[PDB]
Amino acid sequence: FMPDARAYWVTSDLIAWNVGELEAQSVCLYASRAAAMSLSGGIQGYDSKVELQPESAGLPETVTQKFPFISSYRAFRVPSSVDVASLVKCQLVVASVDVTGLQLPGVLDDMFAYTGPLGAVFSEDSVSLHLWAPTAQGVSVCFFDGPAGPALETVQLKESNGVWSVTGPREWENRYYLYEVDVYHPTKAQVLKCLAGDPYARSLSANGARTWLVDINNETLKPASWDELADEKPKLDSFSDITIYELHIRDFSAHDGTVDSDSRGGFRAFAYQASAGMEHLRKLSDAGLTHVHLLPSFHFAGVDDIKSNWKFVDECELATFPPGSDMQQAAVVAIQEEDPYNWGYNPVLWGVPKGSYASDPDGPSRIIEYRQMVQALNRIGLRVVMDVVYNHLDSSGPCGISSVLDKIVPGYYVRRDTNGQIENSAAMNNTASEHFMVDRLIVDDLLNWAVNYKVDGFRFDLMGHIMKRTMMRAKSALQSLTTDAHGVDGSKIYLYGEGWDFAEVARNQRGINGSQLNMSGTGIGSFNDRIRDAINGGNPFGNPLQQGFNTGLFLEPNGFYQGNEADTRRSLATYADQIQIGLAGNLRDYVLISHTGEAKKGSEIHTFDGLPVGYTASPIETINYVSAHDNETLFDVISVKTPMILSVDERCRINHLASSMMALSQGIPFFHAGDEILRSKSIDRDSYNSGDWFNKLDFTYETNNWGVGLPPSEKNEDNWPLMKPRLENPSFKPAKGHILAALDSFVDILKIRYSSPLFRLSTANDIKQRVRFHNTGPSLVPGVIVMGIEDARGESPEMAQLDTNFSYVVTVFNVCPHEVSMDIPALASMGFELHPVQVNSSDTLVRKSAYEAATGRFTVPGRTVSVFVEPR
Ligand SMILES: OC[C@H]1O[C@H](O[C@H]2[C@H](O)[C@@H](O)[C@@H](SC[C@H]3O[C@H](O[C@H]4[C@H](O)[C@@H](O)[C@@H](O[C@H]5[C@H](O)[C@@H](O)[C@@H](O)O[C@@H]5CO)O[C@@H]4CO)[C@H](O)[C@@H](O)[C@@H]3O[C@H]3O[C@H](CO)[C@@H](O)[C@H](O)[C@H]3O)O[C@@H]2CO)[C@H](O)[C@@H](O)[C@@H]1O
Ligand SMILES: OC[C@H]1O[C@H](O[C@H]2[C@H](O)[C@@H](O)[C@@H](O[C@H]3[C@H](O)[C@@H](O)[C@@H](O[C@H]4[C@H](O)[C@@H](O)[C@@H](O)O[C@@H]4CO)O[C@@H]3CO)O[C@@H]2CO)[C@H](O)[C@@H](O)[C@@H]1O
Ligand SMILES: [Ca+2]
Ligand SMILES: [Cl-]
Repeated sequence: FMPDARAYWVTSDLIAWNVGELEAQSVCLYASRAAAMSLSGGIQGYDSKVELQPESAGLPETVTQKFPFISSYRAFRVPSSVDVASLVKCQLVVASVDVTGLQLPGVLDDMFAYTGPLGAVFSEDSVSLHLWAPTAQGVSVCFFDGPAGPALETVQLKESNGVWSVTGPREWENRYYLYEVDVYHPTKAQVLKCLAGDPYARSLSANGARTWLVDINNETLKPASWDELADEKPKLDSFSDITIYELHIRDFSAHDGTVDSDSRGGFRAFAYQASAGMEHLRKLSDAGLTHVHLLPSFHFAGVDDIKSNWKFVDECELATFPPGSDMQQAAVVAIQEEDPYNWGYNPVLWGVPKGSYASDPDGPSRIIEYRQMVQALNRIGLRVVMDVVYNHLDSSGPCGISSVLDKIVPGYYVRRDTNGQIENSAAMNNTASEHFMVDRLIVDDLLNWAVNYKVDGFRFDLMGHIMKRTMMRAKSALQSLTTDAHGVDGSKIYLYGEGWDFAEVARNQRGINGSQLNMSGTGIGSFNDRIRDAINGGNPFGNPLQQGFNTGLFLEPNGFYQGNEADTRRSLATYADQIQIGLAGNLRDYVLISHTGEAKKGSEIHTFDGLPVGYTASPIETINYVSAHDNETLFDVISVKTPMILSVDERCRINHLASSMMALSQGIPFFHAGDEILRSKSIDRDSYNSGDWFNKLDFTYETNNWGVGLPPSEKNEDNWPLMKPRLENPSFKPAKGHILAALDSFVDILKIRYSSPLFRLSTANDIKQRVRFHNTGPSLVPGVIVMGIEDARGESPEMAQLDTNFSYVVTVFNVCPHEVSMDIPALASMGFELHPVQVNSSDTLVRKSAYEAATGRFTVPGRTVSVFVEPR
C-alpha cells in the first residue's frame, strides 16, 4: 500500500480534493496509527473512519490566497468529532474506487504554527531542547560524550502544541546529540524511527553526524575584540555606495603559497593579513570596493569534512598535458566526488559554518574561525555578504546523514506537486517558504548569521523560489537590529538575490514569489540579466557564438551567421538601448530615446521574450553584472565570442570595457572574483564540481588558468569543438604583464566611481533628472555609448549640489576598434577635462582622450572608456 497524495488537509476543519460532484457524495477519511491500511470495495485495516460532508461553499479566501494552485478544488468538512492532533500523526487516506493520501502543511500551520523557543536554550542552571514535530508519534534525545563515542543516555521529550521539549542540567552543555523521531514517512508508507540533527543547530561534528550542544554566546567562542566589531566596521552611508566582489572561500587560498599549507582553503586563510590574497583584497578595498560576497559557507553536502578522505589530482602530471586535451578533465572528474571542492549549493543545515572550511570539524573551531574571517575582512575595509540557499535541500526522506528537515516533519519543509511528489526545479527538494515554520526557520537563520556572526548582507540564491512575504519579513527583522540591543547595526544590512521566475512558482502559482518583477519597489536587489546579455551577447543557454555590444556584433563579425548587415546593426543598437536602461539603474520609468528614435520608458523596452527590460523602482534594486560564478568567466566569454584573430591585448581592453560599464553604472555593481585579473576556467560553463584545477585563482598573477585542458564533459562536451582551437592557440593566453595591467585598470575604474557621488545617485528621481544619453536614435554612431551626469551649476540651480569637485561628468564607452569623435553640441563651451585618474593612467591609450570646447567634441580611442569631468 503506497498511495499518492492528491488531497490536502488545509485547515483543522477542511480537506480539499479535486473530485467531481457525484464522487464528492461518498468521501471518507481513514486513519491508522500503525500505518496498517490496505485495499480490500473499500479501505481496510483502519483504526477509524469518518464521513466528510461536502462543503458546498468551497475553499475560503485564506486558503485560496495561501494555496492558489488548488483554489478550484472541492472542499470537504471534517466533523468536530475528529481529534485532529491525533490523526495527523497517523497514516491517512481519503477515499470515495479512488484512494489518496493527504498533504498536511495547511492544517499543520493552522493548528501548530509556533513562535516560542526552538533549538537549545541555555540558562544558568539548565539546558532545554525544543523541536517542532507535530506529526511525530515520539521524540527522544540521544546524548553522546564526544563526536565519536557511544550513546551515553537517551531522554524522552514531551509534546505540547506540536513542540517536543525537555529540560536538563547545565552539564548537558557541550554534549553531542541526535533526536530519535518516530514519524510517518509517506515515501515509505511506514512509521520510521529517524535519527536526526537539530534544524536549529549552531554547531555540528564532522559532516553533521551529531549536533554539538554549544552555547553560541560562550566567551571562548569570541575572537579578541569581537564585541567591539560594530565600531570597527567599515562605514556605509548608503546602499548606493555598494560594490560587490563574489568569491569562493576555497578558490581564495587553495593555490596561495603565501598561506601556510595546513591553512589553505578555508576560513583561517583570511586571518593572514600579509598573504597575497589578503593584499589583493586590500588593494581592491582601498580603491573603493565595499563588499565581498562569499559562496555558500553553511553546512552543505558534497564535500567531506574529514580531510583525511580528500583526494587530489597530480598537478605536475596534468600540467604536462596539451592545453586542448580532454585528459585533465578526465582526471579531475575521476575524483570530483571525493575532492575538497564544491560551490556548496547543497543545503543540509543553514545555521552552522561548513566544517570542511574549519581547521577541525569537531568542537569550536568552525565558529571562532568564521568570526575571525568576518573580523579580518572588516578590518581591511570590506563588509561580508553570505550566499544563502533557502530554496532547496540537498536531500529528503527518512534516511541518511544529509537529510535533516524532511526526516523530522516529512512532506512539510519541501514543496510538493499536486500528486504529492517533491518538486525539484531548484536542483532537488525545493523548499516551501510559503509554509509558516519554513518562513520562520529562514528568518531565524538570517538573524543568527547577522547577530552571532555579524554578517553584513545576504545574496539569496533562487529568490524567485522564496515567497515575497518571507523576503519582506526577513528584511524588516534584519534592518531593525541595533548595536545597543544586538551588537550590529541592522540598518546597514543589504539584501539582494536571483529573481528568476520559472517552473512551479511562475505566474504566482504558489503565492507572490521573489521574482524580478515582484521585488520591484521592495528595496531588495536583483541580478540584471538584461545588461549582462546585452553586453556579452546571446544568453548562457543559447548559441555560444552569438555576439553582443561588447563582443563584436556588427562591428567585428566573428563568422557565425547572425543575419544581414542591417539586421546586425539594428540588433547592436537594440542591445545598446538595453545597456543604457541598465546604466541608468534599470528603472521602469526612466525615459530613453530608443534606437528607432521613439522615446520609451525602461519598462517599454522589452526582452526578446516580452517582459520589461527596466523593472525596478530604485537603483538599489539593481545588481548590474556581466559575470558571476555561474556560466563563463568574463575573460572566457570574450574569448569565445570575439573574432578569433583579435590579439589578447585587444581582448584585455574588451574585458576592461565590460567591468567599466559595471563600475560606472547607476545601481550596484557586481564583479566576479577574477574579473580584475583576466580569470579563466578554460571555458568551463559550470565549474561547481570542477575542482581546484579549473577554478584556480592565482594571486601570483603568473597565470590566468586559460589553456589547462578542455573543461569537464558533463556540462561542456557539446561545445568542445569551439573550445579546443581557442585553448590550443598560444595567442589567446595572457601573460603576467596583461594580468597586472588588467588589475591596474580595474583599480582605476573603481577609483573613478568613488571620485564622484554622481555615479551613485540614490533615487530614481535623481537619475531621471541628471542622467542623459547622447548617442541615440536611428542614426546613432554604432559601438558608442555617451552618458552624461549633471550636477548643480550656475547661480540658482534647480537641483542639489552633490559633488564639491565636479559640476558634470561625461563617460564615453567606445567598443569600436578605432578612434571616434562624438560631437555633443549640448556640451559645447564647457570646462571638460579628462578625469585626473585617466590623465595619470598606466594605460597610454586612454591618455589621448580629448575634449574640444567649440564643438563639444569628445575624441576617444578604440576599445576605451574615457571619463571627462567639469571642474568646479
Ligand atoms: O546520493 C545521491 C547523490 O547525492 C549527491 O548529488 C545529488 C544531490 O545530493 C542532490 O541535491 C541533487 S543536486 C542536482 C543538480 O546538481 C547539479 O546542480 C548544481 C549546478 O550545476 C551548479 O551550477 C549550482 O547551481 C546553482 C547556481 O550556482 C546558483 O547561483 C543558482 O543559480 O542555483 C543553482 C542551485 O542552487 O549548484 C547546483 C547544485 O549543486 C547539476 O549540475 C544539476 O544538473 C542537477 O539538477 C538537475 O538534475 C536533477 C536530477 O538529479 C533535477 O532534480 C534538477 O531539476 C535538474 O536541474 O542531485 C545530485 C545527483 O543525484 C552526490 O553528489 C552524488 O555523488 C550522489 O550519487
Ligand atoms: O539548477 C541547475 C542549473 O544551475 C545553474 O544554472 C543557473 C544559471 O547558470 C544562471 O545563469 C541562472 O539562469 C537564469 C538566467 O541567468 C536568466 O537570464 C534566465 O534565462 C532565461 C532567459 O531570461 C529567457 O529569455 C530564455 O532565454 O531562456 C533563459 C533560460 O531559461 O533565467 C535563468 C533561470 O531559469 O540560474 C540558473 C539556475 O536556475 C547551472 O549553470 C546549470 O548548469 C544547472 O543545470
Ligand atoms: Ca567535488
Ligand atoms: Cl590534444
